[PDB]
Amino acid sequence: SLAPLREFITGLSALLDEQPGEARILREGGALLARLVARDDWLPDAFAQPHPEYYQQMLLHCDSAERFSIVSFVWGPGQRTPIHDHTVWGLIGMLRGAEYSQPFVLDGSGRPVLHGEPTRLEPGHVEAVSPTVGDIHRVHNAYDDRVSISIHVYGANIGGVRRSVYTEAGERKPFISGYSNPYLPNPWDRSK
Ligand SMILES: [Fe+3]
Repeated sequence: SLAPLREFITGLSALLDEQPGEARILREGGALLARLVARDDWLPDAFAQPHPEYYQQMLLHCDSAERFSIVSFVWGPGQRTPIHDHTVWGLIGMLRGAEYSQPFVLDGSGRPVLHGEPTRLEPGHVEAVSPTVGDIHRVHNAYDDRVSISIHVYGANIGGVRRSVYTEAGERKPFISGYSNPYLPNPWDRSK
């Protein structure tokens, strides 16, 4: 039941064991994640509950060597992120509902400016971020009336990464996201 999550963890671990370049991580990791979010039959309800004020970032798994971490992002109705970056590679897989992602780039003085049209991420689909491919964005729930969920995989313990968020007026601030959950799931019991 949690087996798809275990299979993703061990599949991604095997991929990263090969010391791949980022481009291959995003592509072949992207396919691994799309397989995980293709069927919505594994995420326990406890990791899908929204918070009335804040979007939830629930850690599902962190790699011992901190090569990656997996998070359930639970969007309450109409919720959105600030503009922010990541500083490491990231893959976002849509599980439930949908989200819009808007790219930003920094201008001459380091302020974020709109870059292009936003994209809509649908269930089963995956999108990448990184310093290389485009790292700064704002994401929001495509729905103002229901919960959406995406599964995020980052090339570090994301809850510990020192990165940047932008204020509403467009100033840069240091940012460490942390996690909402004291408890992680247990996908490791192979006794049954
Ligand atoms: Fe992000």
